[PDB]
Amino acid sequence: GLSDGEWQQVLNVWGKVEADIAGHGQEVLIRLFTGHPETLEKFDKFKHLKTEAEMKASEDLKKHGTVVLTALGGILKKKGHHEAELKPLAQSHATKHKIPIKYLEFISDAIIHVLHSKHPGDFGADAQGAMTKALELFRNDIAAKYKELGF
Ligand SMILES: O=N[O-]
Repeated sequence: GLSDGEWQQVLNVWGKVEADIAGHGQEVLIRLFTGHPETLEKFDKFKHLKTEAEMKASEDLKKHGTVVLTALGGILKKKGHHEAELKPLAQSHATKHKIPIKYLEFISDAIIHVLHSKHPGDFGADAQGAMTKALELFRNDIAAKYKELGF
């Protein structure tokens, strides 16, 4: 889906995330939950987080942030050749977690937002184009498996 140039940008940007995977993960999930509270309802382990202060204080939210972004980082490093890596996540998110694809669009928007917020002026126009394309590629492939499943 992406040029070599663009994957190079993606993985350069991802270097920022890897310097603090838990901090980026936490902010991504906070941005997701605060912006779209219905998403929090999908996590019976975060459902108790009534306030953003409680979210910020939750070490388990940070932990999940690390899981989510580690899984994404793994995927991104495959530069689109990610069928094996994406399959179980499509299946778990459609069949077990019941996550509509729209919420994957929300978390993609949250990643772009967090990158800007944590790295203002350091996440260039090209970098945003490339990262956006990578996230859409990820979403588009998840969506194909959701359609296979009828979800
Ligand atoms: O936070 N997505 O598992």
